Amino acid sequence: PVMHPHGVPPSHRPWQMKDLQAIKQEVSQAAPGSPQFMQTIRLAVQQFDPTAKDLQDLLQYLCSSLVASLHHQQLDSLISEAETRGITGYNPLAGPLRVQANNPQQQGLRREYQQLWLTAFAALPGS
Repeated sequence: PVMHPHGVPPSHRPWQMKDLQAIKQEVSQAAPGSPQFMQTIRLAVQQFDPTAKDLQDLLQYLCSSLVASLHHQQLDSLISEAETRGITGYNPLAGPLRVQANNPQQQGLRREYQQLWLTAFAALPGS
């Protein structure tokens, strides 16, 4: 998660088990990508403002190995398409995209990465 308190520099902190547990229990048996699943995960992304790495960890914790593999493939395609368009806050001469999306200071890029990560669930059967 990225902590961005008012008027102080942002910083990354690791996921805490109690936070992950609450997300998993709220999702319960809702199919990945379903309206109930997305309603919960959208709120989790807002509350914890996760980096790209944090989102990989959340996907791995919440979903089966199969769903995670499908999501990985879909998001990789969406990222390639987004790079062709240009992405808010992404400088192609700086770090790898996913490194930049782990930089707490690059909030605009992280938020756009979050949107792509959420959108990748739409490719799954279920919804």
